[PDB]
Amino acid sequence: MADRLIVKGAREHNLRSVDLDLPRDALIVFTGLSGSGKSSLAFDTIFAEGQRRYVESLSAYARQFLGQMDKPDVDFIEGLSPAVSIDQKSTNRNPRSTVGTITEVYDYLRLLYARAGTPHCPTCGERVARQTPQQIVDQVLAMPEGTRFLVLAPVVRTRKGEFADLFDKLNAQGYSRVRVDGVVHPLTDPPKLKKQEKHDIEVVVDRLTVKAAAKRRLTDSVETALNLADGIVVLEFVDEQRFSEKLACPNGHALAVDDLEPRSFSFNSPYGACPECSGLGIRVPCPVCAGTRLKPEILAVTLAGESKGEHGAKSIAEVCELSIADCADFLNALTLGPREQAIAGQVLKEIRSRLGFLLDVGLEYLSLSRAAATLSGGEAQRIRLATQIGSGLVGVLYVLDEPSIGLHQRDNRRLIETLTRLRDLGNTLIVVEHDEDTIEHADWIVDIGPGAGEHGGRIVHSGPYDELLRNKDSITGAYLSGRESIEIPAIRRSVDPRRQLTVVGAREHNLRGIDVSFPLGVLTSVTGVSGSGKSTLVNDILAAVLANRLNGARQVPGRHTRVTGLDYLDKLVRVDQSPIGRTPRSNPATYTGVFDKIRTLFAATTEAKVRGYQPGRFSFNVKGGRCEACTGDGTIKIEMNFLPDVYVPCEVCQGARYNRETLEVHYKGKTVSEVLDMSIEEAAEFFEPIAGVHRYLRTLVDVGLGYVRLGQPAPTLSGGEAQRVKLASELQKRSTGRTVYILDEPTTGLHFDDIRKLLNVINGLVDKGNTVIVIEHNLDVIKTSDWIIDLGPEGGAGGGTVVAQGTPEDVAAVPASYTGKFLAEVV
Amino acid sequence: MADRLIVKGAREHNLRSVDLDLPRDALIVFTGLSGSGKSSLAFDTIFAEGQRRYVESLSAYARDKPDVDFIEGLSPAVSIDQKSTNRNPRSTVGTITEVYDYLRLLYARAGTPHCPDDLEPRSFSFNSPYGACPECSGLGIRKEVDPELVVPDPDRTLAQGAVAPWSNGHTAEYFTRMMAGLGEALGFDVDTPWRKLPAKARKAILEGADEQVHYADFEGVLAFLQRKMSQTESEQMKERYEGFMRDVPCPVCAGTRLKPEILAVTLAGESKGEHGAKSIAEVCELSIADCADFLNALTLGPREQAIAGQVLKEIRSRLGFLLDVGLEYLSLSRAAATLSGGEAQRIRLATQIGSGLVGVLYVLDEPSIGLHQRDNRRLIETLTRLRDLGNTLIVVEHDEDTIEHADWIVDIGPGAGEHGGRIVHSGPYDELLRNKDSITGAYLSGRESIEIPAIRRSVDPRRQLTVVGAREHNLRGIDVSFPLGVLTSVTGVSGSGKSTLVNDILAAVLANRLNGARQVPGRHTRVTGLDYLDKLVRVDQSPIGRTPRSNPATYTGVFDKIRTLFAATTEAKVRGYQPGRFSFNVKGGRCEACTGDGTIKIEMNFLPDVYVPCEVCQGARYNRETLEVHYKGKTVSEVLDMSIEEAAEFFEPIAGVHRYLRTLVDVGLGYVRLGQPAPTLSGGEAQRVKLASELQKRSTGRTVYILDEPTTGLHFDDIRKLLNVINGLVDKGNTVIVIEHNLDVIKTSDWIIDLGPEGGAGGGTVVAQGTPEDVAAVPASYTGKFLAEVV
DNA sequence: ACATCAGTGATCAGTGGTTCCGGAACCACTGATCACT
DNA sequence: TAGTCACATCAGTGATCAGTGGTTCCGGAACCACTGATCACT
Ligand SMILES: Nc1ncnc2c1ncn2[C@@H]1O[C@H](COP(=O)(O)OP(=O)(O)O)[C@@H](O)[C@H]1O
Ligand SMILES: Nc1ncnc2c1ncn2[C@@H]1O[C@H](COP(=O)(O)OP(=O)(O)O)[C@@H](O)[C@H]1O
Ligand SMILES: [Zn+2]
Ligand SMILES: [Zn+2]
Ligand SMILES: [Zn+2]
Ligand SMILES: [Zn+2]
Ligand SMILES: [Zn+2]
Repeated sequence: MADRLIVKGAREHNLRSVDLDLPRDALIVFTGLSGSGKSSLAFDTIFAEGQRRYVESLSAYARQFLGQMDKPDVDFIEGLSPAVSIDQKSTNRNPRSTVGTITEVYDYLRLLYARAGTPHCPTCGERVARQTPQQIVDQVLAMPEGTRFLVLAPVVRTRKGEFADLFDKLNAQGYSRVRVDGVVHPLTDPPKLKKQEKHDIEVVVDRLTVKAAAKRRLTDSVETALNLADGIVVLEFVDEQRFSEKLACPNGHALAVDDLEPRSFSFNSPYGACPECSGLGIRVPCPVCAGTRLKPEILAVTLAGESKGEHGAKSIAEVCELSIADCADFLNALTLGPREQAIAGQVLKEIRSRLGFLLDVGLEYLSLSRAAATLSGGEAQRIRLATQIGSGLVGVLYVLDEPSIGLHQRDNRRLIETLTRLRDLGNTLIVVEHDEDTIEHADWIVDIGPGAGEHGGRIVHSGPYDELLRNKDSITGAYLSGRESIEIPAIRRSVDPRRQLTVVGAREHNLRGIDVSFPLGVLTSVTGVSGSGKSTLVNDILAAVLANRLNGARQVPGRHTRVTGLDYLDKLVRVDQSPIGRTPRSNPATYTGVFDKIRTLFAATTEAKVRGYQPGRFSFNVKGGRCEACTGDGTIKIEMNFLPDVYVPCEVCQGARYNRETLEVHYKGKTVSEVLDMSIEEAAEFFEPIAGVHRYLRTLVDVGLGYVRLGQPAPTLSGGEAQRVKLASELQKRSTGRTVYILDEPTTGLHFDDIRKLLNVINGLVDKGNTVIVIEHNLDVIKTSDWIIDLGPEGGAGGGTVVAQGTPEDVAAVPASYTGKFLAEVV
Repeated sequence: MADRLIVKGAREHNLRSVDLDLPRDALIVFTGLSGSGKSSLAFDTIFAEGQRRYVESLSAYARDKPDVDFIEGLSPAVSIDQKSTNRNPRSTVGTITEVYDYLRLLYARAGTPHCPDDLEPRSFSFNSPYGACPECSGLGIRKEVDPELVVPDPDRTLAQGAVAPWSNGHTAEYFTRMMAGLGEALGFDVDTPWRKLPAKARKAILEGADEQVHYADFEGVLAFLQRKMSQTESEQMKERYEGFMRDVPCPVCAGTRLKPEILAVTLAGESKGEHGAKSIAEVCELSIADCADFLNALTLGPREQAIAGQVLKEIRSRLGFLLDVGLEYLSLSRAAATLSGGEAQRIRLATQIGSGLVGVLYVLDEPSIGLHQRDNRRLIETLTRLRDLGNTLIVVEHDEDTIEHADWIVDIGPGAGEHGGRIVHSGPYDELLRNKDSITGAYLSGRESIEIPAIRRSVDPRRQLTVVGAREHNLRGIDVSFPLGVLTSVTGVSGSGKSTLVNDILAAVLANRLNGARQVPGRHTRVTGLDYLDKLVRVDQSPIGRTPRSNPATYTGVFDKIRTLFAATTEAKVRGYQPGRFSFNVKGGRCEACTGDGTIKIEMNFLPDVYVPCEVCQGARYNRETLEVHYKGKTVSEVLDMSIEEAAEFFEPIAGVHRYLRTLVDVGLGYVRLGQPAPTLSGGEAQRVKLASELQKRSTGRTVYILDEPTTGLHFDDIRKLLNVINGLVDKGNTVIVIEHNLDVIKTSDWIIDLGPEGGAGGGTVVAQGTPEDVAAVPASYTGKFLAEVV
């Protein structure tokens, strides 16, 4: 029938026509190593194929995307369904759109602020309402019964001019009544008029007081005035009342919002955009934002009536500041009106379903106004997880990245249950996740890339994960199932009371002003369920202050009082998964610092001696070293008439960003193109006489960059490998023990073996007399560190405090943190 | 394991809170009536919600309100309908179906550089210029410019301007200033009429000049037209500006779009066919059928056949799917410029069955449109195999063959109009047989049926139309007879070119000679018999009105009659205001709260609006001021309210309104609300409206009606009502000729002209004609064979 | 007792964006009037 | 085979306007100045 999915012919990088058939509508995992090929095998190729198939079948634009995107690197793919990529691929990074808009609830914010918010004009606080003639005619009831008035049709309001001809025309129609400059005369015998003299021409139409059931004559003259007077009349207390119709404000005033319309409060749209920031929120905030990312008129004046929950009186910015939980609980129960209930029931249902899935993932501490940059990858990953589990399309295919980033252990287990829900839905699941518990908890597991780099990409194991245990060759299989594992260091480097960096007064956001101490020169790790605070505790305060002081920057100090520890460190250098550089001038080889070295060595070639090639001339940055047509990229770009772009290798450059003149020099029997393209593995093997570069390259190989090549582009390598090369380079940069620095979650996409390799690397960094604090939720980071601090019992409400600051074994003994609980479980 | 798809609470128009389950990994058919909601459910709600689901699951890009409580057992929905098609011909059929790409891979595996290797699928893809001819870059037609179209009237001064961008608005004044700059730069006078201008001066005008001239540099209307589509937003503007680009295929490869030298050298080794030197220019020109035939047999050497065999099998399978579709006679070089709705439906069906996605939903429409019955039989086999791929197939098709061949059937809209939109059957269709309330089942069981008329309107050879010398394309100068004064009908196999004959030759000539049309007559030496006719009328499924502004009253013209009727009230007299006052599209009487539209409408792009009665209206779509008149005890709102049949039983002693309502009652679809928006009326309903309107024009029958295949939009009973309409017309003297794949319709038509010995270019001549029985006795038509096995 | 690789740093020597410019006028489609007869 | 006879209007019929739908369209190089190396020195 339809119960299995087959892929055949995965031939790319280390993948060698790798193939596999699996049971559709089950839970399946993809394991292996870093760079083992699973990344592209699952995301780049299989997801590309499925999405391309569905978009071509349906009418997505031209049914296409990237012109078939990648060519099919599978001899045959069968039994498929439209793939769904649950990945950290991308999000909404627009500064105009904050997480409030990204959460598909800015529309609902505007919906509520339209009518629930104060529907009143800013100028006079009068309920914004539009012009109507029916109210004009019905206003006769408002004016007391029997009170004299006049049927005054303002035909020509205040427009002065000698208009005896107009008098004659009005007679030609036939009314016999008129009033000019507020004085009545008969059209039969009107007064004289001059252009200089002001003439307020409101023609009397009929003789009437407030009578009973006089609507016949009333309407007769009244719609007449609504045309002649053009919509306006007055019933004065001639014995006051004005029978006028005005749009927007009833009094003809301007409005912050022209009416009760949600888009009026959309600064991403020009409705709410400031004159001086255009929705960006900057000029230093623009003078008309002052913290609120909205126009001051459209901040609260026309929308202060949001009676959400209790005491509800909110500005658009106020709801923005309402955290996830704050706004969700506010909207859980609120009384704004029956029509509002009818037209916002869908609003409540969408929001509550979204929040239920958000809790199913365990994500509330983020705020509606919280900067989208706070997305930790795992955050947006969980956003999409909730979206797709709520979608409920049964049988759809779903390929998962690793969402554990920014998550706790048993929280991740509960999320694993969340996905097993989708498995039970009949949906097909292919997984990728370093969490062990995720492993051993799937209907099927396929381990790949027996070797990590280009050398290994085959499916070393393919079974119920039992064949992973039976598959000893799978190094990751051995690491996970227990054939081998990382080890706890015998010695936890003792505290250093003298040189200790201690933050005091840290109350930024969730933080409760607690003070946190950290020894310097000995390894340390920080723990806490995501949302606890450590992230901004360091970034916004510790790292921010230390960096802008030691290096004289202007970073945000954060909410803190003081930070001791500066005197013990020569400087701070924040280092994280970031790349080396987006520009073409930034490439592995060039930006690793070996650029000038290779340039000089190539100048030292025998040919370069008989050629006089300057080292800077061996740079593509200068024109001499590069092909000017390529501008330093060694390729030809080809765009044509409304057709996709193509690229070709440049011939003079030979694809090396170095014209043939530069490439002719063949340092050590190798041109610049060669000494770029060869792998980092053979680079460490090579340059043996060159002490510095050889040490750098072998350090890179130890970090595990052998299969990568020095000549690769910067974009071609992941941020994890970028930090790998950065740590390898800084390894030989005279640490002196005082370069105590900071680090983020490094466990991203690392197999246990390379995890332990980097563990040894950081052990060396610590033995250098230094400490690079690490923000890692993982267990082994703590189990190997020698000082540990947990941000309160749990995240958010738990966070902003400390439960065990001291030794890793101290926190292990401490059960106040689940981190210490799992430590007690294992060491 | 949940293997069934359930819908819960579909509410729209006559359809209301529809709940039902279907078996997944099965095949589903739909039945009912026009406007009955069967189509609205199958596509307008089911696939509507499915596409909503996949846009909320659009994992790429930035990711309406289906009026349904819930859905369960869902799968991604695929739309397959005569409507779901586009007008982009550049992507020829081969490229669109991707057949081309796998042939390119085959030829890549067929490395044969010939005496004067180098074979990858990219090098064969004329779509992009690795292989595409150097001159045209694989473009079907050279984008030249027509001097006559650019300048229709040379007598006018160049300053006055002939091209559209030179005429309207401040934009036109800018364009005229740039043209004056071009004149003062190049050296052509700006005010000299093209007639008085030198020919080289006109060519320089149309090619512009270099340099920037006020400043703005222009190089004639060659590339600004190409930029206009990019600049403009709506597709209408770009289509307007693309219409008049001369199409002159490049002679260097003469339509065989690829480098003529490369196709002969790099890949002449292809022995695809009679062991001939199959160049890929030839491959491109090869029709679907012929190209498949020579792709079946070909020797390229042991290595090449070994490394290309799998792609050949893939080609055979997908082209077998296309053959079951029946568009094998269509040629690969064919584009979609003249593509038909049924042809596009077939194209999508073949492409998305070749894609071979298992466990994916498909909503489908009438496959029989522009398809022979045996062809649709093999197509039903194709769809049954598609179902064997574990694919759900929601379908709507009146044709019985598709019916009674699905794992499940659902009949909807027991009534057709607003009254009926609910579910009258859902099951294995055996309980459809049990379900006697199903009108489709009643027709199936013979409760209602149609056949030949008791007598065929006698054909007079004297008063006959004739089409001699019609050779346009598939045609070969055939002289064809058409009885006049009676109902003849054009018939034959699908794609047989009889349509093109009609539209380009028959209809074209008749319209330009009688109705004053100025369209191209194709290629015909002459036509005769116009002396027996006065003015033709070509009618099809097109909707009568695309806006709610127009309504049954406005179209029928009875609207002003009823307005005057209301003016006849004594209250109307005393108020002293015109029938236009009583109108609903009139400024004065239209309440500003709705512009007299009844409910109040305001909405943004994201989600649809909701109807809300207005204080003035309460659904009255009027103003009480006007409604105060109650002519014959009825307000204007009430009069516009009661639908056609109730109005018909009303207005009895009146005359013109009586004729209108009698026409509509005879039509029998009077259920339609008098104020029912034209947009809320199906194409078949609009067709019935059009035939009713023409039924009230006293043409004496001298006129002749030509018609498309109208099965769509008309149920069996709707077709019977239309048959009665045409019967009355022809008894009034009218002539008729209809393209139609329905045996009953043609057997009812008193004469048949069946053209086409073979589909496509194999047709182009009368294979038989005469009474339906006469044409049947001649098996030269397959439709004739069918009219023979019947009767 | 150097080391040719070290070691970064503000300016200076290449990059880095951003765009105005708000609309009615004008013209094509069909309705209705508007005769008109 | 002949001059007077005198008791308006449905329904075309479309022109023709005269409203509605939509048009549409340009100039881009400048302007604001901002931003990653390279010797320099240590
Ligand atoms: N931009 C911000 N706006 C508001 N609150 C923030 C912001 N950044 C951080 N926070 C606060 O810091 C906490 C972040 O916790 P986090 O450090 O991610 O947990 P962990 O310490 O487990 O990594 C949240 O509780 C939040 O209230
Ligand atoms: N101008 C034209 N462009 C393309 N094809 C044409 C043209 N004129 C005639 N034909 C031919 O006429 C055929 C059209 O078939 P058609 O008449 O729609 O089928 P049927 O005979 O069933 O109505 C095409 O197959 C084509 O060979
Ligand atoms: Zn006001
Ligand atoms: Zn602002
Ligand atoms: Zn180059
Ligand atoms: Zn060509
Ligand atoms: Zn209204």
